[PDB]
Amino acid sequence: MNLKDLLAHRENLMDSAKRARSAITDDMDPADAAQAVENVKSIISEIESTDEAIAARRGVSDVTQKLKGLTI
Repeated sequence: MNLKDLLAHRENLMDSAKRARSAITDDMDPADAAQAVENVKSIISEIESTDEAIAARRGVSDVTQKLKGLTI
């Protein structure tokens, strides 16, 4: 995917991590609550990793454009 897609993707992950943690109300069963927390930690792990993809994409064109400008 391209940058615009990566940003939408990141925001979807953040959105779904939030619907997921909202669902963990303290009237839920301990077993389910523990599983649900496991699922949120996993989605957040993917958010972090997408953040890196975004940083890499932004950085690479920042860098290329600067290399170019330092040539000679």
